[PDB]
Amino acid sequence: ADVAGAVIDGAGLGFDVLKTVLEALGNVKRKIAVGIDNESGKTWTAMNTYFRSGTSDIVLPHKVAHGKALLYNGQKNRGPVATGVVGVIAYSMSDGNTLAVLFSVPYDYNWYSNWWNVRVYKGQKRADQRMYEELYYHRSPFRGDNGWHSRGLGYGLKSRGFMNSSGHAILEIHVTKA
Repeated sequence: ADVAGAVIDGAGLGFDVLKTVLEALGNVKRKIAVGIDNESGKTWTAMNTYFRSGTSDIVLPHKVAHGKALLYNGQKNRGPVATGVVGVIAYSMSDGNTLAVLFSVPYDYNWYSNWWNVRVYKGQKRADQRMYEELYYHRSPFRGDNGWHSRGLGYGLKSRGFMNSSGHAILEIHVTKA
């Protein structure tokens, strides 16, 4: 499938798959399509998504092996309420560690910006408010600046990712052998 909760070939992850993933969400003021290429050489297994704000109806794809990409999405809570969609995704890796990805898509764009983060934690750590705090404040994430950002993760891995500035967000990340 080309759709949300699917695992695909890494080579197949591009803006076009994500664009459609995002439009399938219908018309909502805040939404994000995420995709993550696994080139780490480690096999990833899903733990969870902590939503600080927002929800998703997607089952976080369970098994992403080397060379496969996962597709995900989230939207803001239904109703007039003004909140974005802000979260952290946590996969366990075959090396005994945790890949954690942060995404923040805000409501009030006067005050806030789009942000994303990629970090490797030691051991198996499920995502919680605690981890969101670290990824968003203390770890100096990347602004969705409409630009590509690469940073080393440790553990022989590095991350390459892109995020737009809009409230309909596309986040494309590539984890690769360093």
